[PDB]
Amino acid sequence: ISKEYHIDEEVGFALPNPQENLPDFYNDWMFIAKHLPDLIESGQLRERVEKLNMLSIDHLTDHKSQRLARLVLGCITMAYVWGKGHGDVRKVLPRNIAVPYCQLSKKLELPPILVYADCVLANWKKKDPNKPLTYENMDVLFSFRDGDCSKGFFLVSLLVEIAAASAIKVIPTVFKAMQMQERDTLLKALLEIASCLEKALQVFHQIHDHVNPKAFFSVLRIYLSGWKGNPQLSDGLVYEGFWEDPKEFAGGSAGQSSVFQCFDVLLGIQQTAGGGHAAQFLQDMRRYMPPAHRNFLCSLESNPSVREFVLSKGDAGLREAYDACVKALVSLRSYHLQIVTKYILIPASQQPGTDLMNFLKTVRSTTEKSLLKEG
Amino acid sequence: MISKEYHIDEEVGFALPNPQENLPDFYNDWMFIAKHLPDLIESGQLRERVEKLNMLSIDHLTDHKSQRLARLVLGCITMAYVWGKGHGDVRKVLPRNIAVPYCQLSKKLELPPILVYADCVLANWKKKDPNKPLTYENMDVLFSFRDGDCSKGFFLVSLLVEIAAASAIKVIPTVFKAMQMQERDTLLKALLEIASCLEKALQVFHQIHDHVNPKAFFSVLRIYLSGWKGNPQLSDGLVYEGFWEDPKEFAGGSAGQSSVFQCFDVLLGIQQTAGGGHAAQFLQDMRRYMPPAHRNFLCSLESNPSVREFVLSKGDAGLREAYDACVKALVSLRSYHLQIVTKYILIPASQQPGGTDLMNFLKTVRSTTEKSLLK
Ligand SMILES: CC[C@@H](NC(=O)c1ccc(Cl)cc1)[C@H]1[C@@H]2C[C@@H](Oc3ccnc4ccccc34)C[C@@H]21
Ligand SMILES: CC[C@@H](NC(=O)c1ccc(Cl)cc1)[C@H]1[C@@H]2C[C@@H](Oc3ccnc4ccccc34)C[C@@H]21
Repeated sequence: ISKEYHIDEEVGFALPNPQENLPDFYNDWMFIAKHLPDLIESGQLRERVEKLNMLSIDHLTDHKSQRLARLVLGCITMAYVWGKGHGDVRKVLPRNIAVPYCQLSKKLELPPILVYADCVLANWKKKDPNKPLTYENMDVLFSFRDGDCSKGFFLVSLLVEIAAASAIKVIPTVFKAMQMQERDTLLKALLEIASCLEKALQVFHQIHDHVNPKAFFSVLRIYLSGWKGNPQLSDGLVYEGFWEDPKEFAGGSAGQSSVFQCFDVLLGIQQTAGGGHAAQFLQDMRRYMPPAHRNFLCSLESNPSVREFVLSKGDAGLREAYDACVKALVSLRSYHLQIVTKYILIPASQQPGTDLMNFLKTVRSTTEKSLLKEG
Repeated sequence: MISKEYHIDEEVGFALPNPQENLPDFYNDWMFIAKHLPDLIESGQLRERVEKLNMLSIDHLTDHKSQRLARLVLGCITMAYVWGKGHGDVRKVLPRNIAVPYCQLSKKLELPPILVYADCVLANWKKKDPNKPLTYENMDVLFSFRDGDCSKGFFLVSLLVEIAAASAIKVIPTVFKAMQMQERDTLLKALLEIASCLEKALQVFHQIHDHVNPKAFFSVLRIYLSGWKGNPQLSDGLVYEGFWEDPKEFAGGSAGQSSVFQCFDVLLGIQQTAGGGHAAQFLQDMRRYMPPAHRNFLCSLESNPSVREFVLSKGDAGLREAYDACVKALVSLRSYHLQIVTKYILIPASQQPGGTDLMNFLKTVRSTTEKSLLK
């Protein structure tokens, strides 16, 4: 894989060893971002952001410091917009934060809202660098509220991204085997991908130890929410000093994960084909991924179809191995639907989530229908 | 210099070189209807003739050129059938005999089952005399809808603009090689060469006034190019009988489906698809209405390093001037397009007892182009 796609041998689409501290110049951003639970509870978040001077982004020289700054400002933005998460909202992001956040956003080519790539892919650290990438040796950099289970939700997502990284590095082998007409290597490679996505499902299981349904639904979900098709901000958000009209941007989503999409693309499971809402949504989320990763996806599409290759050969072993990859994705979707019932639907029904359920039902359905032989 | 997998011709660029006029005998029934659309629509014979067709297999369309002609054929028939005489009586259902093969062929070519720019411009032409050049006077379209519809003018002037732009497309490898090799003089020359062709392409655009009449365009041709995405006349889309039980929405023909309309923006790092705006949304969506080879090309352009960041980093007035000349030439093309939309859509509409949408789209594209100036 070309290093120009920003994919790591070890952590895959995750930003390897993200930067924790910014330059001292940015101490005022860092303070607020580091103390969102405390500032929100004390009712001083909106006051502190308003007392900020407009800082230059020019001292953010490298990619990682720029990415750290995006996480910092995106979390501050979510805290500023949503407040205590009980309906009192702001519809104007002040210039002192809005301007540099948008400057930095345009430069990195992400929209100025917190995305998956901020709060999962850049939002982590090893505790001891020598010790391996395990939950106990890891931690998130930023959270919204005390008891929000943001560490669990984000790190468990990150660990799935990492798990899937072992499959990602096999992708080159697949197209090379196709180009070379090397059937045995193709078979071996597809089995290895299947094996890696199976492992990734076991990593997904860890969620239950680190996230409870009430804390996620009643708190965390709120702070990840966006302002595209949201009654609370019908027309979107005003980035004072940068854009004159309010702009709409979608909130965080698993559809923003590149591993959530790349294996569908690999296997010719045409998730973005046809006019359907799920397809549209999945394509739209490419623009919420970093450009290099967005580029990885559409360049996978430009390569020849693994599916048509496999369909044409009259080779049961190849078909089995292709199906094993597909089956593994079905399993990941099914497990996700279970997680959506426990963490969204049930909590919702108790008060005096369905779109995500149906979205995932469609994604699972499309995945399952791309099997060559039934699972 | 440009890979053949991207289906770009050196002479005609994104246009299908030397398009096919006649399909196999097996499809004489498709061809009779398509070649006589003016007579069959006016006389109200069109719909019955389509209705009495037998469902032909797409297996006998062997080569890409014949496969593309067949789309041009079925696409026009589909618009005729849907819109009829263009007076408001429409068909919410496309019959299985035509719909099944059109959908099967569409899936095969990775295009949606609706007439697109690549059908009715890039594949809808012939030379009168092969020995004489690619000029309006030596050329003809293959299919029109109605008498007096100016489809010759509208389609061929679009094609000639595509062809004029082809001169610049072949310089794209020079640009990327020059960056990689750190060849400043080559890059300057290359950018100036690109700006020269886009300036030329603007003068080719001026011909539209000689061959196209506002009334005829607005009241006749525009109706046959309309699709069924966000259209009050088919609110749920069209039923493709036999293929889907539910009606699917698809957008009508558009300049945003032209690959040259998009590719130089990408080249020059103008982020027309950035932000969550409507114009950016549309341009991305229209990539899936381009032939997949051309869709891929735009994707590989995106994935290459930024010409804009290169010119900006270098601190070189000459390079900046040569880059700005390319941007200035794109601005002029959008400005000219807007004047045409005023003449051909806005004014006619004012006299009649989504022109504003197309104007706003173009205004957003022009604005974004202007903002990429360096001076
Ligand atoms: C708490 C965990 C949950 N996380 C989120 O939903 C999430 C949502 C918004 C944000 Cl801002 C951050 C995280 C879960 C991760 C891993 C999950 O992986 C996958 C699911 C389904 N299919 C797949 C096919 C291939 C590869 C991975 C897949 C998606 C997502
Ligand atoms: C009647 C002509 C007009 N045609 C159409 O709008 C048209 C619309 C729908 C269909 Cl089904 C067929 C044609 C015009 C062509 C060439 C026009 O080129 C360009 C405009 C603006 N900017 C540009 C920047 C770079 C390169 C080309 C550009 C676009 C479009």
